[PDB]
Amino acid sequence: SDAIKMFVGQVPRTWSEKDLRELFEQYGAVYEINVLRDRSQNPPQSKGCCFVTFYTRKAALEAQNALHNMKVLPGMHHPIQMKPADSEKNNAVEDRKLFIGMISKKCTENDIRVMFSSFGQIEECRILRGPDGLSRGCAFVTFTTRAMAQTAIKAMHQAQTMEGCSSPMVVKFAD
RNA sequence: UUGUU
Repeated sequence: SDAIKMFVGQVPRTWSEKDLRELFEQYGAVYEINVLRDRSQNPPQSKGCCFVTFYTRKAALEAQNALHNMKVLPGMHHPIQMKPADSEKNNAVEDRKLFIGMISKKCTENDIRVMFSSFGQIEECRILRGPDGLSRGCAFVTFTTRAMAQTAIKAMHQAQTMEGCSSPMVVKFAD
């Protein structure tokens, strides 16, 4: 597939980029390797992990299947751990999710879904509830794209006041 | 009691 950067743990601290390139190129064409380093004192030192960027997702997956939880590198007591790098995380849910405040305590997950469905696809919707299942009068709504979240905000923030609520509905990005 | 993942 398209290019992807993988995070790899349980790499010997003594290994350099050259050693890693050789390992990974068995599975696919590597774009570039970056050993994570600690420069807190002299000399800089490997943190025992690296980033490897493959040209294709297919290559990354094949390396993962071959290595992750499978191959134990020299001196290690645990096998390679391999997963997409944090830098590759894209639609963080955190930046797609709305806090909805000042909703009626009678409001159901379905009610909220229905109120906010016109603005996009809702991947998740949860009413916050206390111990006795009583609504805390708020919800989280996750859209699939933050863009749909921003649109719901503009349209729905303080647009109405619901039953029993002291102020209009609150619609904003969640903490 | 405006209650946040």
